[PDB]
Amino acid sequence: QALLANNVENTAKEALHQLAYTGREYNNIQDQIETISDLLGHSQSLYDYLREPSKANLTILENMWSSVARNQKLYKQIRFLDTSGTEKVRIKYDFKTSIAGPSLILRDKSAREYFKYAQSLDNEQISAWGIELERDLSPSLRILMPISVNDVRQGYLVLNVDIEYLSSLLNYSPVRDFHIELVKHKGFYIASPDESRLYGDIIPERSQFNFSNMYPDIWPRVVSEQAGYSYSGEHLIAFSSIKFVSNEPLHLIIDLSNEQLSKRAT
Ligand SMILES: [Mg+2]
Repeated sequence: QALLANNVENTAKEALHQLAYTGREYNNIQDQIETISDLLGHSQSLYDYLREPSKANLTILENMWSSVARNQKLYKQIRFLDTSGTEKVRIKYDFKTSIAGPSLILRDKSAREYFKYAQSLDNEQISAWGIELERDLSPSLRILMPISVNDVRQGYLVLNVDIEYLSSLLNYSPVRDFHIELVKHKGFYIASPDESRLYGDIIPERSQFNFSNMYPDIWPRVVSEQAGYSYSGEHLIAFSSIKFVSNEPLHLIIDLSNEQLSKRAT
């Protein structure tokens, strides 16, 4: 188990360095997310609002959270729901135009599953809920944190991290020309140069786009090992798993076909 092919073994090696780097970047972003959650969780404006919910105390909150959105760029939406799950503050940011602002539409959401999940969470504990889409293509990871003042719960931070954004920010290495795809633990893709294979567990006509079923022999290593590669004699597949805000493993993949293994130089 180790020979080989020289040109192809070199490539994998480089592929693995790339996954080491980009993985580390992901770590940072996720730590950024938790950091921001705490600040947001402790922001003054929030406290002031929490005790005295005027429209003057709101306005300052909103203004504040909107500067965070417009400054951090990676949050599609930032929200406080009360202990009863009513959105009291709902900020949206759009990195295409880069305006952050308060919504006027507030909704009860104590129906939705993720809120109940939110429930079963310790004060100040940050976990991630699944991945969501928009229309009907724009996806977002959803992050949750129960918030309390003097171990007395008050409401819930909910974040929507823009995966389309991260993805175009982390997933292509121009020096090395490697696309890093993102594959969830369930086997479905949430990022790829190839758009048609995305979200097979949301879009039923994509359901065959699952790693366990596209690469039956490799999937198992990807699942149980922290990093490595494998050649199936059609594709070389290099992988390394990280933890991203949940502690659901997320698998970063570099995947090259035989044809692509035509690696020259410029
Ligand atoms: Mg880069």
